[PDB]
Amino acid sequence: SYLGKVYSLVKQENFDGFLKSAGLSDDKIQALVSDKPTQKMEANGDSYSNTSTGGGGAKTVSFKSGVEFDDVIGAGDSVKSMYTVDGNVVTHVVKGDAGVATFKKEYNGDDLVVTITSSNWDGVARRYYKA
Ligand SMILES: CCCCCCCCCCCCCCCC(=O)O
Repeated sequence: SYLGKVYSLVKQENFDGFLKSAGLSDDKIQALVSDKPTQKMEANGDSYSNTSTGGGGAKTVSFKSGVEFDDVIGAGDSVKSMYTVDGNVVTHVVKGDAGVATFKKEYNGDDLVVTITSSNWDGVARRYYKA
């Protein structure tokens, strides 16, 4: 049901904490926390496409479930990303110089909840989006 819908950020918790654990610069942290991103996912048979707007601009990237690839996320951070698509749960594992982070995306109707964990901190961050 989530395919083709645009989800917009409505609220977030502990996101600043998570970014600190990532060792990002203060200006990047400020820009990310102030962003009001949107995201739309599409299925293309063999691959999926994710279109995002906000900080770091507008982009559409394609990927296959289970395959790692070189990527750039956030405000220009270089990482190795790997997404696993399993029904209504999309898990994005990212490996960067700072460590590893997991972004668990759960879709339920018009709501999308993203739970984020990091290898450098014990807190849990949440991003709530609505279509
Ligand atoms: C320990 C982290 C290593 C990788 C570095 C990650 C840098 C963080 C910037 C990522 C923001 C991505 C937005 C979260 C995803 C979502 O909201 O759906």
